[PDB]
Amino acid sequence: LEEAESQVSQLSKIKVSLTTQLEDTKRLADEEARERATLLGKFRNLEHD
Amino acid sequence: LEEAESQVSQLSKIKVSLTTQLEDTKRLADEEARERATLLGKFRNLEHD
Repeated sequence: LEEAESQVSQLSKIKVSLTTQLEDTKRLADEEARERATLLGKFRNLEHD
Repeated sequence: LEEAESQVSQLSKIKVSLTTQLEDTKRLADEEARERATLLGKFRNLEHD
């Protein structure tokens, strides 16, 4: 029971460390998806005229 | 200890889940950024003529 909570107490950082690391890369993918619509939007008209 | 062996398996499948997810979304973050450079590539190409 002591070795289990010592297995918990180091894992408890790992859960917190990854849920921040995910959203940092996720907001990178979120802002980039907000970017590529405008730039390709600036492409599809500019190839036309 | 029954709380432990329930929970020490519970978050353990969360980690082996999310260590794949940090591989996938970052690979998108390796992709959609370098696709943006190519879309920036033809755009700065198509201004030149």
